[PDB]
Amino acid sequence: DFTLRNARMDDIDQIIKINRLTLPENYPYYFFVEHLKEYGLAFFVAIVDNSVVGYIMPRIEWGFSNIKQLPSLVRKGHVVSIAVLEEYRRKGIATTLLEASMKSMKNDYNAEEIYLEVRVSNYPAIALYEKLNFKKVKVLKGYYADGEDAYLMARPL
Ligand SMILES: CC(C)(COP(=O)(O)OP(=O)(O)OC[C@H]1O[C@@H](n2cnc3c(N)ncnc32)[C@H](O)[C@@H]1OP(=O)(O)O)[C@@H](O)C(=O)NCCC(=O)NCCS
Ligand SMILES: [Ca+2]
Repeated sequence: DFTLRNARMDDIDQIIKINRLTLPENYPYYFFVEHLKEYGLAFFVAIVDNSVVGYIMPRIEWGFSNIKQLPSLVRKGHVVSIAVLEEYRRKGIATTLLEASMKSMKNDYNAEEIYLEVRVSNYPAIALYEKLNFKKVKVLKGYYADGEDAYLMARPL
């Protein structure tokens, strides 16, 4: 079984190794630290036997909505990064990480929408997001360094 709690500074090293094992977008140590410092309340880790086995890293923004059609300014939650170690997948961890972060984005940061980018090839991630009622808003052509497209996926809070 797993539990969830807010990320702390001491977790960063484990988070980074998870990032590097599971994702190609490998952010530097200081990048993790700044997100923890500025958006900590919405930054969670999943824990098994006092080891970190997954995390979600958020960013809180203010700007044009990508749900509304003509220009409207809103507070937005952005999922910068989420990952769960291979051995611990299909247990609801990502789902609960997203729920916790969304609730914080709404209650702590007054966000009224959450969005993210996902590789169009990333079948498991897209499945998860759609189950949580994210909608594909647009395709960000060539969004990744290799040229791969991303879906921008979003939902209101
Ligand atoms: C995507 C990822 C975070 C999901 O983690 P997870 O803890 O296994 O997700 P959950 O257990 O909460 O699954 C939630 C639901 O999403 C869907 N889903 C998750 N993984 C799936 C997969 N491998 N194939 C099909 N559907 C999947 C399922 O509907 C699942 O519900 P179910 O188990 O009852 O069928 C995980 O696979 C991962 O760390 N991938 C690599 C990193 C990554 O791609 N991050 C996302 C970049 S935007
Ligand atoms: Ca992806």
